[PDB]
Amino acid sequence: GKAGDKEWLPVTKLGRLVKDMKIKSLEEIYLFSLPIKESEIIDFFLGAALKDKVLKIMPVQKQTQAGQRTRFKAFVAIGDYNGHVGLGMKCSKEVATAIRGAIILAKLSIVPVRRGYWGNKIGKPHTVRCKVTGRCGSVLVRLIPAPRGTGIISAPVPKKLLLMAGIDDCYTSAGGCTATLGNFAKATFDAISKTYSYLTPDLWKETVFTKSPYQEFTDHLVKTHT
RNA sequence: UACCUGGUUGAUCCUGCCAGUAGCAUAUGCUUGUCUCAAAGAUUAAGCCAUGCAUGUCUAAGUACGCACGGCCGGUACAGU
Repeated sequence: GKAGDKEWLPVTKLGRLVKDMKIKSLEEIYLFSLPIKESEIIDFFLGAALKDKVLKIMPVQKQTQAGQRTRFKAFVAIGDYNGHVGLGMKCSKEVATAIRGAIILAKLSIVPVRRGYWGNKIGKPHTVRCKVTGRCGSVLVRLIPAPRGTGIISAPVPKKLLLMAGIDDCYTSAGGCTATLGNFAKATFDAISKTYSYLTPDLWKETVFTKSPYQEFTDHLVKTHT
């Protein structure tokens, strides 16, 4: 060879524990609900199963005395089929740059989904935990559980997101405008997010509590480290 | 298969209709090699009709002098068909 690599040097505390390798799953991060700020952290644990699916590339434009001025705004989905999905929108003066700007922003906003069973257990979840909703500006979706082998029955736009989530079988119902897909996709994304925030009788058992990764590994975060 | 997509603006988010989509049954266009199943003058004029046909029927057992046939030998109630 004659060419090295050097990629990523964290300037963030959370980034430093991952690069020095003390955190070894996303599940640690999420349990303390820490901010994520660097898009390499997510792409280190994953990035070996993340795909992108560019939904729309939509023009928008404002008005000035010299005429039109046009910016391109594109939406880009991201997700592995193991239950982590995310979504981002971004705009720029040119097309390709806006797409690549959206793939970064989408990595940042990745969240987990909680899957469950129709009513009888047989191992390996296949549907949504419970009947949930999510609204974004008078578009809404109502993800309703479904038995095995019925597939995802939805419009083409949410059929992307739910498929990327790894949710196998679902029924949906929409209300209001859905031709303004920027709302429609965010409303789907809203619905899948709420799954872990829905309290179920399962979760009534008490959580132990444990000290933060920041707390326990603080001796490695002070030597010269950020 | 518990589903949507295009269109009011310089641009955005709504309200709302229009158009797109699929099945079903009537008509119609164009095209048609083999097999099984088969709906068919209802929609309008319960308007009008040539011609042909669509309800007849006898057992040992209601009535046989058909001069019909037959008999064989006829008639005494009197054969058989």
